[PDB]
Amino acid sequence: SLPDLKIEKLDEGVYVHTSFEEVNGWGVVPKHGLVVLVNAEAYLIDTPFTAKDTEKLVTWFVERGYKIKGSISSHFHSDSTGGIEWLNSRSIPTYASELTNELLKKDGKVQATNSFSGVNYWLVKNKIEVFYPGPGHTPDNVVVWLPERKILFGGCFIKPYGLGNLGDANIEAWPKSAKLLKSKYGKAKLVVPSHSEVGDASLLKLTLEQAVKGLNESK
Ligand SMILES: Nc1nc(C(=O)O)c(CCc2ccccc2)s1
Ligand SMILES: [Zn+2]
Ligand SMILES: [Zn+2]
Repeated sequence: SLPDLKIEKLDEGVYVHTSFEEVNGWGVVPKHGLVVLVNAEAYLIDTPFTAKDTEKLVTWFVERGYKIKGSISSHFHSDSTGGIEWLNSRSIPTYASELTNELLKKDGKVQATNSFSGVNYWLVKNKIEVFYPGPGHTPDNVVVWLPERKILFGGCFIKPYGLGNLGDANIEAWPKSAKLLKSKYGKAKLVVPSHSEVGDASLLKLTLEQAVKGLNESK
């Protein structure tokens, strides 16, 4: 029924994986994550929704010679974490913030095997950075920065045309978090949202506008 998992080169050593779900009320929702190649190793930036799509994604790269060295989930929702259970089962290291794992635990979900905390975290020193801007889409949302190509993966926090599911959002904090993200990452060449097309740094401004507007609307 749905379109198939898509894998497409974004930049040198950077691929976008897109998986799909049909959500009641929203229609067909694409979900973007990244695969980042460092030498002969691959790192997943968010998992697809399902174990099946995660297995497809991993084997696409294995079959091309890359070893999967780990995955990082940008927040606790299943469009970022759905694949952790399968990855653990393959002894592929999974990473999430401490806050994300606590939210998984509390949601009754399997957690990543490695956790980190703090505002900045190197998944791979000088190549794959994780940054916590503050709460917005969810309390735990982090973003991932790739310094060489200046690519920002913004996950479900980057929401340039509407905020999406607010079930777990903190709309009071989201404009401060987004303003912080915009100042820190305005030099990004590419910004990759979870659910909308890749754009440039202006997606950070659009997200701040959507956050402010959403705060104002709620009064
Ligand atoms: N897996 C899903 N995540 C979200 C989310 O908000 O992150 C969904 C809501 C659909 C939507 C996505 C983007 C903009 C507007 C609406 S569905
Ligand atoms: Zn989410
Ligand atoms: Zn989402």
